[PDB]
Amino acid sequence: GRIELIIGPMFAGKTTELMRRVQRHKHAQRSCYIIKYTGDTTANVSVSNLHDVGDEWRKYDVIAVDEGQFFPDVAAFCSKAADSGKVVIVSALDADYLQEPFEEICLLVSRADSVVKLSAVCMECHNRKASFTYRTVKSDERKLVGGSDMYMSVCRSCYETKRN
Amino acid sequence: HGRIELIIGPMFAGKTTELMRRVQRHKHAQRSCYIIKYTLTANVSVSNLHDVGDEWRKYDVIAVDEGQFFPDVAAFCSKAADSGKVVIVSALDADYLQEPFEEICLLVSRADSVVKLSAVCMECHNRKASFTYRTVKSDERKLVGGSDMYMSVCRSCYETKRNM
Amino acid sequence: AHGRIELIIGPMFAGKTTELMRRVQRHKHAQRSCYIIKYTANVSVSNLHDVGDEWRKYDVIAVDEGQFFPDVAAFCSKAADSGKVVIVSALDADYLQEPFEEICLLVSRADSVVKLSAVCMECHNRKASFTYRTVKSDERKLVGGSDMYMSVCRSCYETKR
Amino acid sequence: HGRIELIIGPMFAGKTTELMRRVQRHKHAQRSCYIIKYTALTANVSVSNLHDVGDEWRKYDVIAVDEGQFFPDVAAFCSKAADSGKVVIVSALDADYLQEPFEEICLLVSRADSVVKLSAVCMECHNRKASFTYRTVKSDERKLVGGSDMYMSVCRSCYETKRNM
Ligand SMILES: CC1CN([C@H]2C[C@H](O)[C@@H](COP(=O)(O)O)O2)C(=O)NC1=O
Ligand SMILES: CC1CN([C@H]2C[C@H](O)[C@@H](COP(=O)(O)O)O2)C(=O)NC1=O
Ligand SMILES: CC1CN([C@H]2C[C@H](O)[C@@H](COP(=O)(O)O)O2)C(=O)NC1=O
Ligand SMILES: CC1CN([C@H]2C[C@H](O)[C@@H](COP(=O)(O)O)O2)C(=O)NC1=O
Ligand SMILES: [Zn+2]
Ligand SMILES: [Zn+2]
Ligand SMILES: [Zn+2]
Ligand SMILES: [Zn+2]
Repeated sequence: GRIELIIGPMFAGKTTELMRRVQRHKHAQRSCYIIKYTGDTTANVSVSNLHDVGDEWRKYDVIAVDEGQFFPDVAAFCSKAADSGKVVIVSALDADYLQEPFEEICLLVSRADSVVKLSAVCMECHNRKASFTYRTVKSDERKLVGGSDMYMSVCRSCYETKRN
Repeated sequence: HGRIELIIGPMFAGKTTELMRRVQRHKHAQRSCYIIKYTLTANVSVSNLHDVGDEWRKYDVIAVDEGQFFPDVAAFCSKAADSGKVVIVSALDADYLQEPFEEICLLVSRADSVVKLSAVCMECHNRKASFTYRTVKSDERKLVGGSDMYMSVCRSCYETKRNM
Repeated sequence: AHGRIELIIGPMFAGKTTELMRRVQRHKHAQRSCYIIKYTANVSVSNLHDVGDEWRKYDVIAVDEGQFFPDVAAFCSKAADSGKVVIVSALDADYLQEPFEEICLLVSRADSVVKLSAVCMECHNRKASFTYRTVKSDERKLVGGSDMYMSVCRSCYETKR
Repeated sequence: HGRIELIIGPMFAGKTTELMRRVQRHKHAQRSCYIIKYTALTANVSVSNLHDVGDEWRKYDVIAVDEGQFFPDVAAFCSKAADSGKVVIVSALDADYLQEPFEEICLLVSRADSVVKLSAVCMECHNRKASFTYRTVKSDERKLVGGSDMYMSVCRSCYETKRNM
């Protein structure tokens, strides 16, 4: 596509997939510009929103955005870039720890040529595919950067049990 | 082992065909399927999913066609999947203005599986199409019809056909 | 991911033919011409040589039940080299879990390969990637449906052996 | 609940990346993974054929085989492992530089629960998906280990044009 979107819960390998795709384009001598979030820990810039990238991205064939849920203007950015002929690849969570959608990523679903939702493996039961991220630490902050020390991926029934 | 599977994409992408392909697979394994449309294999047409009542509980698989028309689809699918049903939904992710059907987006975040199909561009005939363009003048977001009122188009065709 | 040769495989009752048709319908809707070949536009033949050159007038060529045609790889390659979108639905494996060599060859020549699954008709609980023959017969080709075959998961296939 | 998953496609399609993506998923769920290359615990081994791995693989939940086309006995190995309840994941070329199949990988297709054929991007025209590997050095050895110094991935028409010479 022109906008390709990779979603799924944490630990599903979304970033790995993003990089797999970028690497394919790099082997064909296509120029890739990789955008990461400031906060999150193959890169080009780290920013807190996509406005701050300015116009540098126009010099490249492929634009990759990692952790798309953190950028509040991601839909507009991707559309602008794709209209300028760029292949835009975005990796992002579709859902927060409360199973509520990141509205901006949803909007991207509707504008995307390609949408792939990856799965993880349930870290609780170890037996099923996992489509949900459960927060293991008490915090009401929606944006809380961290890894397996603060989150685990779970299947539907594990998510319910743990919520109780 | 309930689950939610979601099939999205623009019109003429064969979403309904895919829904039926999946249902047929379960039917061959003697699993009971209940098919809901917007007005054992059981069939019913309703205007909202509340109106289906509890009949669906007697079945292994629940299929919902044209999910964008049901305003309570997310809740329904979650209830059914929590009761152990395999729930399969076919739906438009985007309206004719490229805006998301908010309820289907919510379903993306709750789904075990998400597949976004493409159509073929009906304007240029040369590219994959991820968008639906309305060919008749009307501002009603809900307007039931086929190729007499809509065509599927690629990204650039959608832009050019919008400007004229 | 589509292409010039697209291949759809999997066991019986996986909906391969349905998927083939889904893809054909997409093209038809974009006013592309489609020629549909079945085993003994539309035509039924016993091998693809017998179709002659009629296929050249069409944008898309669809072959259903590809495992039955002994020359399918060559046909698909000729057609795809002539600019056709070639879509083939076929069993990858026979009832003894042995490959249909001509397909497995196509795999290597295909732009796109999708292996569909069925639902296990024995345990009713798991995805099925194998076809088990339920009637006694040693003919590798034996045309029929759920009266002669069922699709099964790996462990059911073993146990039923 | 053993299974065989097969990842195929031409060179530079990210097959090995995908293999590792899948392994990493299992690792995060504390499943043990044993990774076999050609010559929660993750074990690694390099061998020239799969007989040489012996029985160590039985201690693990997931078995991953990279570069499957190099192992002449891969089908039998995967089937044995999957029958013992292992999740077996294989990354391999389906086709050689002459577009001929690796027969053993084809056999695996027929035994696999899952088959995914990845594509690369055409390194010649830069404009299309690539499903074929073209060898850029003169050699008749079917096995010739190397990277972009000896191979490029190409689309169908580029493969044809390049072959004409
Ligand atoms: C589930 C999460 C995750 N996160 C964070 C944790 C990680 O830093 C990041 C997920 O990275 P990933 O897309 O899995 O490579 O987002 C939230 O801020 N809110 C949530 O509700
Ligand atoms: C693009 C559309 C389509 N529709 C309607 C027309 C069709 O009856 C139906 C699409 O059927 P489908 O989901 O493609 O099997 O949705 C809308 O109401 N609003 C839109 O914006
Ligand atoms: C499993 C089979 C099935 N068949 C036949 C039975 C059906 O006529 C056909 C099924 O193809 P389909 O799955 O519909 O595309 O193939 C064989 O000839 N040999 C086998 O080993
Ligand atoms: C196309 C090839 C490639 N090769 C080699 C080059 C690499 O070492 C390896 C492929 O790596 P890959 O499966 O992409 O991780 O196989 C052959 O020996 N013969 C062929 O015909
Ligand atoms: Zn679980
Ligand atoms: Zn177009
Ligand atoms: Zn079974
Ligand atoms: Zn090319």
